[PDB]
Amino acid sequence: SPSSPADWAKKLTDAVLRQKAGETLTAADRDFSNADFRNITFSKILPPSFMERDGDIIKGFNFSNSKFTYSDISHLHFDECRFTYSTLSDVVCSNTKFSNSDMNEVFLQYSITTQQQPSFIDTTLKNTLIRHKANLSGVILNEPDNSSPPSVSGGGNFIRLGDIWLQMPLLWTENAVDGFLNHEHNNGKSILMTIDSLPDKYSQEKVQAMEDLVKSLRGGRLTEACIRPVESSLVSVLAHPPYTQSALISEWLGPVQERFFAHQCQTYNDVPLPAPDTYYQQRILPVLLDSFDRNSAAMTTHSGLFNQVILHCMTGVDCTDGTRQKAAALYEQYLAHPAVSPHIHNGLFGNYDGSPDWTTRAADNFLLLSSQDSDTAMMLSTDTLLTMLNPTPDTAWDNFYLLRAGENVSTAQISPVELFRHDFPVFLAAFNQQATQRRFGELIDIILSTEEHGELNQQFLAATNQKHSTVKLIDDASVSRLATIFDPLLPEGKLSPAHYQHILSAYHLTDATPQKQAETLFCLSTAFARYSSSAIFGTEHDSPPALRGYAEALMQKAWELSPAIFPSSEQFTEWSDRFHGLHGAFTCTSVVADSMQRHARKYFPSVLSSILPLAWA
Repeated sequence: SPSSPADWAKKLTDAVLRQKAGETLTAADRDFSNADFRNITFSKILPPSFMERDGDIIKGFNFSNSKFTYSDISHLHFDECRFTYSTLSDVVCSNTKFSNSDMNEVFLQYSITTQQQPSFIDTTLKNTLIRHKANLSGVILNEPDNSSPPSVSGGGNFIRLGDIWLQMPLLWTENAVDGFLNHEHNNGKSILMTIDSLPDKYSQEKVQAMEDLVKSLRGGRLTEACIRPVESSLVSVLAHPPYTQSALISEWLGPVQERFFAHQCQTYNDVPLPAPDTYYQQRILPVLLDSFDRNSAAMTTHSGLFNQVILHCMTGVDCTDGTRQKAAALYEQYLAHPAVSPHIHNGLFGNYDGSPDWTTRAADNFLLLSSQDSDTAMMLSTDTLLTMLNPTPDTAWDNFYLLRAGENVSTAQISPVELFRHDFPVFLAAFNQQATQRRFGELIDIILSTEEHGELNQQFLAATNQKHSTVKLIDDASVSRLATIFDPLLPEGKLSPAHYQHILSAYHLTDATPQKQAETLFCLSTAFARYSSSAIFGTEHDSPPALRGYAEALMQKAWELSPAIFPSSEQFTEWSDRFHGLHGAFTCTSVVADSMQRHARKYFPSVLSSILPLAWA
């Protein structure tokens, strides 16, 4: 006795149902101390107004020392509330909002199943254990005491974020690194982003918390391979002030940033960078500038990467003016480099004086160096350079002035694609990939009825234009869409042969060989796996069913052809499962999609690059 949460749920319901009906609840009426809420799905016992944007709030309630555990307060918004001494461990709080509240001495280690990320506005979290991924842009920090780091049955030591406790791992496994540091693999959710989110004013409680973390890494062993998956994630946050002014963070970052750069010069010097989204534009471009700044040699001997980085800094819509200025500056270097000097001509380049005219994109503002003959060069304008980089169905190529070295050299006898060959590898890749993005483009239309589901027919194509998609297709209106779209494309489980017939022809290869045919639509499966995984159309624990159906359909119809190309009879079964839930329900299909593609780039990798959007490679 007394009774279950089923009691308190009903009690709460009315309290707010009346609170919203106008009644200014007595304090006694809204005192819910020691309230049992475990396994309560508030979504099922409150009106929808309480979990929508506009928002009905839960104001003035006192849940001091209460139990939510396996509870679900996702999308709810608590205001002027006291949780002090309450546990919230294993609570699914997808996008929950706590404001003007007292959440002190609470155990806020919410369920990993949480999607969005809880946020705390003008709320205190004194001596409380939180997961290292809350939105704390409105959190109140007060000088810490001493007390005791909780703890319980978990893992490693604790560090303070002001008066907030955060729990380190027991040991930096590859998985530890991922859940903690890799916000790029987890829709912007890492311990990095978390402590970086505090108001630009708590700037020593932060630098502190980083330094502390950084230590627990310095104290870990972390082979140059543990940190490779996150070189970017890390450098996205700590290669910026206020962290640039530690000594630790600054010193520890050193190698990591160098490794970052080098890796980029290898990967993207002969190859197009996916048109930078708003994060890349704000957190990566600055860093590449810094690295080019500190390595003036690279500006020339990685002309490929450099130019790209500049164009993008100066075209990106979300680029801090600082970036735009530093990028303009660094180009002035380049443009005065003795390797480049000769190619620049007053009355020809940029503003006819010797610099670019950054005021009009029609201006011949770029001079790329050849990767073979340092004395041959291409001059072209911001507009044409953007389209040659991330092309379009009908993007012209023959649209530049060749310089050697010496004035304009006549085209109309030069095959631009044989020019890109060794002189300008970037465009080769762009042109080459544009050809492969067209066939796969056809399939997208064969299955999303040209202009019916025309909204989704485009959402799908847009996702192929870089590694991470901010938009996700998992709801109720969204799950219905695709199950009505793929269901008929696969009568009773497998691959409708009248559709295997479509995709026979529309990849310019009906009859060839089962060994190649298997590899072909295997890749197509690792393509649709990627579609349904995290980082694209699903979150780390919720992948579109139908997209996993179509994906499983494809590798099943790859097993009958040449199963000898696969890894094992264990793997097909191991994978073909996953697409259905016999195997947990987390790390998404980001394992299936990642591993299937990994077993491609080895054993038969030529086919991976002909179907697989460049951005997903």
